[PDB]
Amino acid sequence: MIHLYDAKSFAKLRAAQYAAFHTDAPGSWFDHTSGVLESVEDGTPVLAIGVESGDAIVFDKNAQRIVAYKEKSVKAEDGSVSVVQVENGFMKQGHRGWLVDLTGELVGCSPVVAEFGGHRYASGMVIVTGKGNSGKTPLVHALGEALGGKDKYATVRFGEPLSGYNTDFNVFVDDIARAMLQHRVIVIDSLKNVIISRGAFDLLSDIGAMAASRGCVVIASLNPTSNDDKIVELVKEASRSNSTSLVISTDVDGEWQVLTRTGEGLQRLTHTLQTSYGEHSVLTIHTSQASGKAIQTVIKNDEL
Amino acid sequence: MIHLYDAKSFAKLRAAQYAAFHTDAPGSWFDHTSGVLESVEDGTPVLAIGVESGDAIVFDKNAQRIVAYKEKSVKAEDGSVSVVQVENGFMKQGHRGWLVDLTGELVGCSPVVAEFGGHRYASGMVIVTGKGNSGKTPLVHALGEALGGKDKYATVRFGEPLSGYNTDFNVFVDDIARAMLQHRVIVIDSLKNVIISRGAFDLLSDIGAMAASRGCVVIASLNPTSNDDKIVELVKEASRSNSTSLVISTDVDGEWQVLTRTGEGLQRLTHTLQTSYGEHSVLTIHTSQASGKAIQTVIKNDEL
Amino acid sequence: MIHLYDAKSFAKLRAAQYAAFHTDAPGSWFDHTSGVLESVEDGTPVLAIGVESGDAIVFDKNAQRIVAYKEKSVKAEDGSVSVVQVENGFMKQGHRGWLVDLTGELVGCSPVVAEFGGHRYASGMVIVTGKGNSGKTPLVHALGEALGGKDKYATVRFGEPLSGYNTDFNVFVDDIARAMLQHRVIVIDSLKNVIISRGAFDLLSDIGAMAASRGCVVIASLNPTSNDDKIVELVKEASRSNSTSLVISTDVDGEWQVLTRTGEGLQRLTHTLQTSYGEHSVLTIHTSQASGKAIQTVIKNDEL
Amino acid sequence: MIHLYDAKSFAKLRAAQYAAFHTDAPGSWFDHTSGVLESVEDGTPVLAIGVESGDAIVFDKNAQRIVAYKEKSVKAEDGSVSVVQVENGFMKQGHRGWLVDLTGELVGCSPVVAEFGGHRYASGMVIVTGKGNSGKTPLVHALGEALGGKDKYATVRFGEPLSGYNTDFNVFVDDIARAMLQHRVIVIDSLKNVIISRGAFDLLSDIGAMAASRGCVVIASLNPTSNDDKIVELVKEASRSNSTSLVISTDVDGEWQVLTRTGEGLQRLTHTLQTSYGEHSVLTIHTSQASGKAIQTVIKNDEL
Amino acid sequence: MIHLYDAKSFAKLRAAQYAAFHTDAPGSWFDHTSGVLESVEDGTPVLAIGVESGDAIVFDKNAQRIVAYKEKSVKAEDGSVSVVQVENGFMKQGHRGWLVDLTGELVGCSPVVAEFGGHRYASGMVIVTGKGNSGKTPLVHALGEALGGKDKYATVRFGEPLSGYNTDFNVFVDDIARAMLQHRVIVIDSLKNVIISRGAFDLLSDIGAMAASRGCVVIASLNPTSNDDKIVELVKEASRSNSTSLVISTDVDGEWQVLTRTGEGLQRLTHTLQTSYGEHSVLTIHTSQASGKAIQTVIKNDEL
Amino acid sequence: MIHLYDAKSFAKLRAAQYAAFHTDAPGSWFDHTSGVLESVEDGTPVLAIGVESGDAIVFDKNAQRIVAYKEKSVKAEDGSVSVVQVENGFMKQGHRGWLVDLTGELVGCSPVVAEFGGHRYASGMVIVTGKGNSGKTPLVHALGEALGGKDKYATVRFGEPLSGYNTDFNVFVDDIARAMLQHRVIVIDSLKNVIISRGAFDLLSDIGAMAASRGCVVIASLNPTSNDDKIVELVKEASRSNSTSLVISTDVDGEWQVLTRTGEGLQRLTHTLQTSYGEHSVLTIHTSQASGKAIQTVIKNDEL
Ligand SMILES: Nc1ncnc2c1ncn2[C@@H]1O[C@H](COP(=O)(O)CP(=O)(O)OP(=O)(O)O)[C@@H](O)[C@H]1O
Ligand SMILES: Nc1ncnc2c1ncn2[C@@H]1O[C@H](COP(=O)(O)CP(=O)(O)OP(=O)(O)O)[C@@H](O)[C@H]1O
Ligand SMILES: Nc1ncnc2c1ncn2[C@@H]1O[C@H](COP(=O)(O)CP(=O)(O)OP(=O)(O)O)[C@@H](O)[C@H]1O
Ligand SMILES: Nc1ncnc2c1ncn2[C@@H]1O[C@H](COP(=O)(O)CP(=O)(O)OP(=O)(O)O)[C@@H](O)[C@H]1O
Ligand SMILES: Nc1ncnc2c1ncn2[C@@H]1O[C@H](COP(=O)(O)CP(=O)(O)OP(=O)(O)O)[C@@H](O)[C@H]1O
Ligand SMILES: Nc1ncnc2c1ncn2[C@@H]1O[C@H](COP(=O)(O)CP(=O)(O)OP(=O)(O)O)[C@@H](O)[C@H]1O
Ligand SMILES: [Mn+2]
Ligand SMILES: [Mn+2]
Ligand SMILES: [Mn+2]
Ligand SMILES: [Mn+2]
Ligand SMILES: [Mn+2]
Ligand SMILES: [Mn+2]
Repeated sequence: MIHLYDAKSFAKLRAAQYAAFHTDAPGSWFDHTSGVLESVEDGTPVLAIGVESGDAIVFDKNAQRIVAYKEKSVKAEDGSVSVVQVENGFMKQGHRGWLVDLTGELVGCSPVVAEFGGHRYASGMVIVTGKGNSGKTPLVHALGEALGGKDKYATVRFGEPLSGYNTDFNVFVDDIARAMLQHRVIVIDSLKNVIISRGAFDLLSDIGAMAASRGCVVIASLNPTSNDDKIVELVKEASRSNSTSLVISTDVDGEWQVLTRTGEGLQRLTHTLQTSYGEHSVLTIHTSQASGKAIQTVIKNDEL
Repeated sequence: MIHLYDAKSFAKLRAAQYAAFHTDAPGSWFDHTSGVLESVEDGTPVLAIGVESGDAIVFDKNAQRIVAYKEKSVKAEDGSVSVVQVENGFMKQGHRGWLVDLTGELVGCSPVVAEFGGHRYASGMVIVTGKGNSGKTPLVHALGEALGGKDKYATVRFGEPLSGYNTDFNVFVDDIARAMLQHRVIVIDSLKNVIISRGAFDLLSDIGAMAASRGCVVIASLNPTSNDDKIVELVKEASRSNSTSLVISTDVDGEWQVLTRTGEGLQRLTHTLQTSYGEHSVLTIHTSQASGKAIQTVIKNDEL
Repeated sequence: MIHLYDAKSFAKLRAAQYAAFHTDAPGSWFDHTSGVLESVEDGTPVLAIGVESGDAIVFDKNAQRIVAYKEKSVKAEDGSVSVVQVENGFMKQGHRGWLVDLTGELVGCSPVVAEFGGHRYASGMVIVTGKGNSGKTPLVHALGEALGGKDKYATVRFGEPLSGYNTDFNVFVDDIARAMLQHRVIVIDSLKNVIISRGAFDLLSDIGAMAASRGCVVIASLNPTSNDDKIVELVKEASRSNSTSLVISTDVDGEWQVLTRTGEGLQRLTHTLQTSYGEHSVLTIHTSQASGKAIQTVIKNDEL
Repeated sequence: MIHLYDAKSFAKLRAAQYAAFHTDAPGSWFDHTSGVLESVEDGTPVLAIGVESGDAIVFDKNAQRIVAYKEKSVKAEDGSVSVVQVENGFMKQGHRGWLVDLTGELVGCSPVVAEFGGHRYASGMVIVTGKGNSGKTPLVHALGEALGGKDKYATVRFGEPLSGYNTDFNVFVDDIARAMLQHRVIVIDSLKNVIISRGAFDLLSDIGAMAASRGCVVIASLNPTSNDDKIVELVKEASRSNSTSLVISTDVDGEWQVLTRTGEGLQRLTHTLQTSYGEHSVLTIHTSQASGKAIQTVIKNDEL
Repeated sequence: MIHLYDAKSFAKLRAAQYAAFHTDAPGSWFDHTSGVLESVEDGTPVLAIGVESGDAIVFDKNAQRIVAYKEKSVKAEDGSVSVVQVENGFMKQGHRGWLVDLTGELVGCSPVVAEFGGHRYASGMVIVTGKGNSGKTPLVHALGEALGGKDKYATVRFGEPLSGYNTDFNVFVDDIARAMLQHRVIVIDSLKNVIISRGAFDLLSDIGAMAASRGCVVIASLNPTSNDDKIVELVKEASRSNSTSLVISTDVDGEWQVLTRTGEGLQRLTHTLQTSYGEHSVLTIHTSQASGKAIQTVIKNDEL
Repeated sequence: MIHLYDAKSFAKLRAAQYAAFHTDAPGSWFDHTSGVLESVEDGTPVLAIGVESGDAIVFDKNAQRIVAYKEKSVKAEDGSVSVVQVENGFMKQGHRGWLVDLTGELVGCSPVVAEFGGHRYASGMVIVTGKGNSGKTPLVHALGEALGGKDKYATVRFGEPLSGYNTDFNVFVDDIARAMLQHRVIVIDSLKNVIISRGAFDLLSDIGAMAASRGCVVIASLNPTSNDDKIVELVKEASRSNSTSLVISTDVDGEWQVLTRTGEGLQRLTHTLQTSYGEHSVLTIHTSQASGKAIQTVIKNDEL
């Protein structure tokens, strides 16, 4: 909805967003939204996501698709009205994204999803990319495990010429919706095939906001390597504008840079990561600040 | 509609447009149009804005969507006829924009929306953009608070990978329409995702006139940073031709340049702004002229 | 229709075309076509113009839209047949342009529309463009007042982020049609937003011929400023091929060059204009020649 | 249809094509096809041409459109079958071009349309183009008059911002079809607006074959001047591949080069033309050989 | 269908493909397939070729179009099922190409179509192209006569601005289909207008296999001369990948190079041709080896 | 489906993937999946593959198309639901790929398909490409025979102007589906014509995963040779991202480099092959390693 502010309320909003990242208990936001989702009326539409054609499919709190749901409106605070209607498995009325309010007046946050090795990590979308020899697949799994902490992480596999990999986009959005509805830490191996159809465009522009709203983190690998400025710029734009955080390789093998948006209008943070391989390519991230706009685009050049 | 002029009536118009900006009491035009809107028959269509597909949705004076409205024509002064009809939630007949006359013979103005720190600010669309380290989000909010003055400003959020952010274009135009119907100072955080569908194109070409006609100001952030001459030029065109005013960052951190179109055929004005950060990234614009066409394009180069 | 010629009849045509610009009394053609339009049967379709979609709308002699008109054919001189039919507000059968014969055998002219400061001006489409500090909006209004002479000029406003400006293309063509049906001197402020849909393309290729046939002049502002060779070349093509005349700014502030097509196969004329500003940006054109094809393209370079 | 040959019959075919240009009486072919067209059953479809949409319209021998014609087939020599069917004014079955046989076994000719100033001119399509100061419009009319000889020439006007000019493509194809059905010498002023829709593409690829089959000549002006390699190459291709002859200006004002395809597999001929202006821009071509492929493309460079 | 191989059966295949070109009696494959076609049930579909839209038309063994044919399946050797159905003149079910097995287990051949002047020529598609003064039209006809030998060659004419030339793509595919069903040596004059619609694309990718399967040769002229890397590369690809053989002009007038693919996985052969002109441009090819991949692309450079 | 992991279960997966290539008995996975397919209920859909349009066709365990199959769902482990439905020959509900579970929790593998000359080869999609004189057709057939070992390899022929070659994309996918359903070693000759329609794009992004899941190897020839960065880059992307393995030619004639993806997140291996020709172009691969990301793109440069 729209929000109204004066100096006082805006100052309070910024203090709260700052806290959502810096001081809140890691993963508390996810716990809170999990509570909101489970308290919802059974059969109630909670999430809509775009399939390949640009049409949207809808899920309930248990990640089951809702095929038919007769028109039902809800008047918001600002006086606006939200309407949801599902027919023959497709959203007839409504919008893409969360169909129920998880945030409230608290918008524009990057809820801390976890703390690891002395650093806090934001929820939302994290894109892992870069050129060079440092492997991305091993990195997303190590990050997924590290941020999962006590919890297991969920893995969504898509578009790789390996066994058991789904290559159908519509099955992919189904997997993603189920993952965000049920887990705090999600790994997506290969955004490459989405990088273009309407659904693909919708996903890139929607996923970060969906995850951040839920308080879950989606770690997605994206390879730039494709000297075709048409696609390469799309990679830089996705990394620049649709990612809540960015994890990119450097000149030194095994070393990565983490760039994190800490909230609406807040400063981006950066820290480095050292890693090493053990048996069968299992990667481990070793354990034992503010970056400017210019520095940010400097890292973006790396992918050219 | 169309207007006829001879030397005398043209001179009066220019004198009137000149006063609408330079001498009228700040915000007086918004108050005047609020009165025109509230005098409209209940349920009467007053605003039509395009959704993603290119179709248009219609609202009444209370920002409520009209789903059905049987054909109804009106003959204007120049003998032209306006016809409005709404079926199944979409305009079957009519045009995008204000569906009632808010201006009359007084057209081509940039009504003063507010006065702050010794400067008059124009209603209409203001694009906040540029390259460098100066933050746009903190700036749009400080501007919103400064121009709101005694009134709260309205914030429309869209397309950011942060908690509670809407990413559905159709919800966005709904928020925008409601905001212009009810508030004088509006902040849109991130036009980035509009910059392309029919609705997006309609928005860019319509918002400035809609706001200027209402007497409200829409302060929208736009980031150029995207070395892709296809989009970067679309940003320069939007900053050049779709904005009533432009606020762009300079070589000096915290410093901004304001460029204002003061009316139809009138000169553009320019002034600088110094700013500083307080706690939690809350920005403050410090308190205590004519610019040629060439100087204008010089500022436009900054975005490359 | 098609016309047949031998050397004698061809020479006669050229002599008449030459006269239609050089010696006919200024504005006489407009008066003549006004008489033809008024002698038409009531309810008779006289003008069809394309809307955004590419479909066309129809008007009668009083600039009122015709919504229903059953099939009706008319056999011309060359034996050809013209058929007009209107159904549900749109032309079902017919063509875009004048639906009645305003010219007869006298085609290929640039009928003198007015005389001012010692120079004859041609009816048709006049594009006011160029780069630099000289302002186009003040110029088009000054030209409109000067060529109006004893008569008021009509102003069509479109696509500018100023108050009361329509931004809907279909309302725009309705405004243009009404203008050409009722006035000799017409100003269009901002052809920018048309420069692309089927209707926009239709307007650019049709308006020049429609105005010239009527004997009215349409003075339209068009800004090249947009370093995107895709659009900048479209601007040069409109100025070169869809304009009866061109008014472009020069190296000296306040000075403009007028380039006029005097008739089919005839030479282009050129003269200069000096201007100055008075109060409230009201511009005045001071009072007190054959140019070749190469000199013409040279001027076209100015827009790059 | 398809034709079968052995050395003897091929040699005879080439001798006959050579004669169709070099020794046949100028204009005899047109006279012969005129005879074939007039002997056709009344109401019989003789010509189909594509309108803007790509659909085709059909005419009878008197240039009147056939709106309904029930399926009717004809078995050719090679055993193939030709079918023509018209419904609601559009060809349901058939092909674009002549619907009746005018040539016979004699195909691949450039029938001499006229002789003037000691040179024979081919029927088919002649494109007049080039850069520089030599005027094209005056040239097509002078050529039209010269080749008309004792007969008047027909003029098709399209796409110019001058009075009485049709700018509707469908009216244009109607004018052209009528012209080819009724006259040996045809002038088309401005192919510019066709240079893109389906009908436009169909016209460029069909007109030369239609005219050559009829034995009439279509003199079309085409301006290259448009530094946009997308369109400029289209101009060179139209001049290179869709023109039976080419008339292009040179370095010397008033002088032109004529390049003529003399038949299938035969050599291209070239000759120069000197011209001068009299009153009101009426051009006169003064009165009192084989060119190679390489030389041909050298002339094509002129348009860049 | 699909074929299975082990070292032995693969060796036999290669020996068989090798003989199909090197030792079989010239034209014996065409005779063999004529026999297969004539043994087909009357009215049975034998060939489907794509028209402009992408749809396909079907012919029987006598080159007559089939308009209606109720579904009829056939199980092949590999267990695959072929189904054919024709409704309202268009294939409702089936595939493009030969609808009956003409080859069997003997696939991947370039059957010798004829022997002339001491050289064996392959059936399939032969593209005659190149730059320079050597004429293609005279060459395709001389080749047609030379390879026809005791038989007349068939000539399919398309897209030239000459008398009696068809310019309708659908008539063209009809002529081609008939020609391949009835003659061994076919000449297509001007593939230029195909070089793009679905039908055009289908033709380029299908004709070579269709001819090679039949045992007939299609000799098609193609002109590169069109400095537009978009089309020029389409010509090099067609010459490289869609042609069974290539005949290209050299630096010396009258001299040509012949490049022949001799079979699947077999080496390409090359030989030169000297030619001279007789009367009326009738060309004569004078009478009285292996080439690597790199040499091949070297010849391909000639077209730039 | 989606899978959850902790450090322990992740390590187990990597160990299994590693083994699936390095130590499992060659071809054992294919045998295992053959057993899964045969234990399926008769009439059960097991594979869906996209046709040209983008629609998909379905096959049962015996490679026979299923035309009608009423809705039928299956709930998986992650709680997800799979639904298959076939109507009028096309999938109404389902996804492309394997419609039954061949892998289970064991995903992300490159199952060893065979061992030859001391090297293990991975199942999945293998692209044979490169520039230079080394021939691809002889190589793919030699690789097919070598990896077939005791078994015959299957050959799918497509898009070559040689006898008996199918050129219809829909027949091609039918051939591929049948091949993967029935054989461990498959050769596709000429992926060239797919390199673009929806089905072609579907095949490129799906075949690798389909083959790997089955444990069969698809060896496909692909020629880069086509200096058109639009296609040449598509060739590099297919080799880089849609290939399980890559076989590319080098600077030395007859020598090839094999680059193998050994499993998800595992290292790529590389070895060289020497070859020689025998009679009739029958190629023989002579008998008697970790490569980095950078070394990989280096090899990719070879195709420019
Ligand atoms: N033990 C080890 N030592 C060094 N590198 C290793 C390794 N085990 C795995 N790797 C690296 O892991 C990397 C990633 O594997 P891949 O499946 O190629 C995903 P990626 O390369 O990160 O992204 P991509 O598939 O989009 O190119 C490879 O570069 C591989 O070399
Ligand atoms: N205390 C502080 N001192 C200096 N800069 C601060 C600051 N607090 C916030 N900022 C700046 O606020 C800026 C804007 O926040 P962001 O959310 O990135 C919007 P933006 O960068 O202006 O536009 P964008 O999101 O389209 O790129 C950041 O660049 C950050 O550096
Ligand atoms: N008193 C004055 N002295 C000098 N210039 C004046 C002036 N009053 C107005 N102008 C000029 O009037 C010009 C035109 O006004 P604008 O609204 O910018 C239309 P334009 O610039 O002609 O075309 P545009 O809006 O497409 O760029 C401005 O450039 C302004 O400098
Ligand atoms: N008396 C004369 N002396 C020299 N040139 C003359 C002339 N009379 C007419 N012309 C030339 O006639 C030419 C053609 O007139 P136009 O209407 O511009 C057709 P064009 O220029 O040939 O093609 P175009 O309209 O596509 O550019 C102009 O260049 C004009 O200068
Ligand atoms: N007696 C002769 N001596 C030399 N050349 C001759 C000739 N008779 C004909 N020619 C050549 O025959 C050639 C071919 O005729 P055209 O109809 O132009 C087909 P092309 O030029 O080979 O291909 P194209 O039409 O696609 O450009 C011409 O270039 C002409 O020079
Ligand atoms: N005995 C032999 N000695 C050397 N090379 C041979 C040979 N027999 C066949 N070849 C080579 O086999 C190669 C491949 O045959 P082609 O049909 O051209 C398929 P390709 O070249 O691999 O891919 P392509 O058709 O996409 O270009 C040819 O380049 C030919 O030189
Ligand atoms: Mn990876
Ligand atoms: Mn921002
Ligand atoms: Mn202006
Ligand atoms: Mn002209
Ligand atoms: Mn030719
Ligand atoms: Mn090959």
